[PDB]
This record gives sequence, C-alpha cells and structure tokens, in this order.
Amino acid sequence: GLFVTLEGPEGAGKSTNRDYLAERLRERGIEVQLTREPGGTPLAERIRELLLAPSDEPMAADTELLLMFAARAQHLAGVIRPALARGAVVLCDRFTDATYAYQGGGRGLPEARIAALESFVQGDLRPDLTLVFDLPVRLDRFEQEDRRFFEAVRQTYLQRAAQAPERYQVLDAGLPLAEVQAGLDRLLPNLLER
Ligand SMILES: Cn1c(=O)[nH]c2ncc(-c3cccc(C(N)=O)c3)cc21
Repeated sequence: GLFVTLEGPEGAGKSTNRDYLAERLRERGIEVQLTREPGGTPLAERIRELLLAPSDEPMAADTELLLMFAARAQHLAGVIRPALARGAVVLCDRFTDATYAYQGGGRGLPEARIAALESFVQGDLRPDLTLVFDLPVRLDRFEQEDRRFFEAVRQTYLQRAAQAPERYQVLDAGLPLAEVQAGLDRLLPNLLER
C-alpha cells in the first residue's frame, strides 16, 4: 500500500483535493482509504472531540501533544496499518507533520520530545508522500488561534518539507483550484509508480 498524508490549514482546499486524488486512483482500480487525524476510529474521534472543544479550563500544551499521539496510536493500529497491509492507498488528512507544526511550532514544545513520541508510537513507519498545502496566513480550539500561531504552523511545514525533500511535495494552495489539481495530475505518475 502507500501512505499519503495531506497537511495544511483549513480553507486551503485540502478536502476537495483529497477527493480528487482518491477518484484518480480509484478509476485506475487502486483501493483507497480516506481518513483524518486526530480521529479515524470511534475512540480516536472521541479524543478529537476533547482536542477541539473549547473550554473555560485551558489545556496544557503537554496534554494537547499527548492526546494527539494517543489518537495516532489508536488510528495506526485500527486503520492505517490494516489498510496498508491490504495494499490500499491511505489518504490521511493530517499526521505527525501537523504535530511538529501545531504543537512544536505553534505551542513551542521541543522537536526532540515530538521525535521521541513519533518513534515510540510509529516505529519506523513514516508517510511515503506528504502533500503540503501552502497558503499565506462556534470556533474550535485551533480556529481560535491567532495569526502568529498560524504563521508558525505554516513555516514549520515548509521547514520540514525542505529537510526531507524526497518525501514531500509543496503545493501553492493560494492558486486557483484547477491549478492545484493540475499539480496533483502531474504528481500522479510517480505515485502510481511508488
Ligand atoms: C493531527 N494533528 C496533530 O498531530 N496535531 C494537530 N494539531 C491540530 C490539528 C487540527 C485539527 C483540526 C483543525 C485544525 C485547524 N483548524 O487548524 C487543526 C491536527 C493535528
């Protein structure tokens, strides 16, 4: 199978582009499983609910990081690994790069602490390809965040893509839809090969 993750803020056309990619693969007779993080299983979605619900009690940054990984551990065992084992293409909306971006960049948690959790929870599993939807910068907890938080998120994704170029493709989400999809179209041949 192939593990593809999609990263980027809301409003960047990630969902419609994920559907587009799913259709181009399914039309070629490839099995595709769509999923998202945090979430993807009943327990993981209950965890997503705690992470998104605003509350008068502030959530510690360490709590936010640990809940993101707890949901990841469940989703990996329940959905992602089984899907990859069937030979499916998994198209996952957000994954550990979001942890580096939101919790590392956004919240200030050390990169090494995130890396240690990534290694614990995932073993050697990493996405085969990560599509970064780059976009210049009742509300849920992340929606409530300010411009600075989101600029840190944006730049973190870009830094990560630059560190491991072989695994990422940065798309300019500010461009028209048709333009972004043509980029996906051009990306398809390598995918069908990978
Ligand atoms: C998967 N993942 C992670 O590891 N750390 C994360 N932080 C935030 C989101 C997230 C989820 C829904 C919406 C938004 C948002 N509105 O920006 C962010 C997703 C994350």
